[PDB]
Amino acid sequence: GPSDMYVHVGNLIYRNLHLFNSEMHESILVSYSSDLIIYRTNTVGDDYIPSCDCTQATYYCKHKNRYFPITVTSHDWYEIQESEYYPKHIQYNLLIGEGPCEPGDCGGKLLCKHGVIGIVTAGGDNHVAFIDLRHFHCA
Ligand SMILES: [Zn+2]
Repeated sequence: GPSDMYVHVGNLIYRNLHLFNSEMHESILVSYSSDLIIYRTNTVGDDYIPSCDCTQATYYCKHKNRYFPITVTSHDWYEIQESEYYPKHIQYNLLIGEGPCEPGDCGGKLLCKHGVIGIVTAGGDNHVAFIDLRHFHCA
């Protein structure tokens, strides 16, 4: 659903590594540099990760409990200021754009007209960053 804070495609669940990492040894894929973890699940999800290059997007902002349109820009990597879960660091495979973000917002879905392309991973001042999931799926 629109409010689910993760992506569920077939039997794969995509989530923020910093909010998983507990059963990390049971996961199927981990990208430490991208705050991403993927694992097998027993139910089938209906999300779909496309392989487009869209920048016209929309995302779920948990603390506002609503969706916001957003224009995102790709970044192979980018500096990310310290937080409550990650200290100052460079993160990779990002999508950034302007919009609200507060602690607890990670996992929120970012979608383009084709499907889900990311999940919230970080928030700065007036900007929000997402993991570009298109980079972890075969076309
Ligand atoms: Zn698209």
